[PDB]
Amino acid sequence: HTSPLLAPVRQIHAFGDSYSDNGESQRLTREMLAKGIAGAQALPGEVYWQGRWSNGPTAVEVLARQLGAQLADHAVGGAKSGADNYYGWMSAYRHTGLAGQVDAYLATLDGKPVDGQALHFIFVSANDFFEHEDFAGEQPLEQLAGSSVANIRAAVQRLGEAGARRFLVVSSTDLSVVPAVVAGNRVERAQRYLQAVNASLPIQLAALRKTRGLELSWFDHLTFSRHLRRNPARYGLVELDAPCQPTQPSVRPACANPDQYYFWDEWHPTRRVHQLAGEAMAARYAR
Repeated sequence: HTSPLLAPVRQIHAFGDSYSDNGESQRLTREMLAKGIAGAQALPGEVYWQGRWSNGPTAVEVLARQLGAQLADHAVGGAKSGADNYYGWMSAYRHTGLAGQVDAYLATLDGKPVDGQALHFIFVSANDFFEHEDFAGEQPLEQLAGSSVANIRAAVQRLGEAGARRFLVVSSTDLSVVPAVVAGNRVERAQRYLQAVNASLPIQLAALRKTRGLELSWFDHLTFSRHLRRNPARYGLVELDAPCQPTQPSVRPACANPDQYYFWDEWHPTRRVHQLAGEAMAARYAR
């Protein structure tokens, strides 16, 4: 039997990576290019919709629309669970990982109170994995997962300490079906990493929830994606594995029917999957 719905939400503060970013990596990289910072590149790029790493709004944007909430989206494409970003060249300019986004949010508050009604949405860890695999991290994956789990738990603790009361923490996504991961022959490594994160993190967050009297909801994005991919026609999906918009090794023409595709590029879901994700996230809350 389902539980009672959670109380309504009128403000979201979102923290995370390219699965949430609604314009920050574009703002920041435009700024860094204006200033000639070393190694700066225009992100996300020309084949993306309005600075999102997709062809439409991210899940958290749809969540906020569903719930009737305003959204302050702090997420930065590339963000890791710690201080920094998949893009190493950002570090000298700004710490845009989850820990840096939390630092910057608390610094903006003047010492002024956290909104105890706002939902603090956290969705990160993919880039921990992508950076480890793309640049030959040597940390065993089990230790990398441990680090991601500790980093997310510390972010919840630090936001809670400052006065946050309501959380929604997204699990790892199914990195094992990401087209870049398939092409790198890294399906088993992604499986092992995401299973470790998703087994450990909810145990840690529930202990924190209880200690600090928080409301903290866990969104299992792996169960979400497995249900969609097992029954694609129910949602109007046709192509689960090919990127609609290939970028590697070069940019090719977008597919004719993007709403029938799971993946936009080699890492990111399409607007359709973000819409279904945001609707699924919204299901635990009253409007």
